[PDB]
Amino acid sequence: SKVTTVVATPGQGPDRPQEVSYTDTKVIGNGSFGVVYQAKLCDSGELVAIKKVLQDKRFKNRELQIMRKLDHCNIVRLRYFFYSSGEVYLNLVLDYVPETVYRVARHYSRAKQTLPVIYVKLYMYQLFRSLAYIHSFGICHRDIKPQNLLLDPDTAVLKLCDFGSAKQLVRGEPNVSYICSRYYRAPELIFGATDYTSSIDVWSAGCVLAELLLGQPIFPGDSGVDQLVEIIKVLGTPTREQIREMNPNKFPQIKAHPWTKVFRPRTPPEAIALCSRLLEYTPTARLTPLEACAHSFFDELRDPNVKLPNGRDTPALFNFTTQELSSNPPLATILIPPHARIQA
Ligand SMILES: Cc1cc(C2=NC(=O)N=C(c3ccccc3)C2)ccc1O
Repeated sequence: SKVTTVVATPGQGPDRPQEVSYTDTKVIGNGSFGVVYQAKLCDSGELVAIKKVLQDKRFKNRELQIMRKLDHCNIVRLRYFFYSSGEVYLNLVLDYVPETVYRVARHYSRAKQTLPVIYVKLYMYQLFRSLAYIHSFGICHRDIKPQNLLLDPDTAVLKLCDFGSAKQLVRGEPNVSYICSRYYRAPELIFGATDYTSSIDVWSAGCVLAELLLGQPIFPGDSGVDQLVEIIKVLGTPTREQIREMNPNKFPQIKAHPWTKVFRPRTPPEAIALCSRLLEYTPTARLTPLEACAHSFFDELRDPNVKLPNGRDTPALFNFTTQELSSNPPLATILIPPHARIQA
């Protein structure tokens, strides 16, 4: 059948051009940005995703610059990239990953069931690890939502993706406030703040968690006004102090709504506590990605005996690097459990 052979630049290694052949090119996503194809590498027979985007010669592609410097087991890896036509197109060859949290959470949803807590723990933890990692380089995803969380059903491994909105956030510089999707935007973004920090990613992550527990989005609405009301129903009315810290220079005064009332009965208290600590009005009061990994809701993953429902072992969860722990090294004493310290 058809066989394409291109010369590509490795994702991270030194610029030693590679010859890459692949066939079976079917489409797997469309969007303002461009297209994403699934393809099968001729040699190894491995599947890959190729993300074709328009290359605006005027500048260097920011998605590319950010992806080239990332290397983490919970982030889709960029293998090689190459330019071409279809009038200049940039093509990113990334690892192929079967499902997405969006799809998975949906199969349980239109079946009146919820994703087994053990999976919520595994997936949420890996998301937080990936955030702790990119945040250490000063990079903010800015579009954390279920659809950008890829999953391998079998291994229970999660990989963050879509860095098309990602950006190095330098304190003092302003950034557009129209990033991030409907249900997952942090309050300060809705209020149009221009000086937001990486915490917006934590708020998004919090919405993902809450969603996996509830079986539906926690803060829906077709408009900002509607989303704010849903937020206020749960967190209550923001004191002026908080409205201030969200920055932007007047709503149905409602009070504290105990989060246990929010989740199904039987929801673990720890899950509820972790939410309350992520979904906070004041951006600086939210846990950091690393602090979240060390939260008690994840203690079960730190148990020597824990196994996946299908009997296999849990993925690599403690191979932390100094880079990852840099936001707060002392945490390592919790993030890396004893049995992970046994030498032999
Ligand atoms: C299956 C798979 C998908 C992706 C996507 N990356 C992206 O930036 N954007 C994606 C997208 C898909 C549909 C519509 C819009 C964006 C998909 C990366 C690696 C993979 O292994």
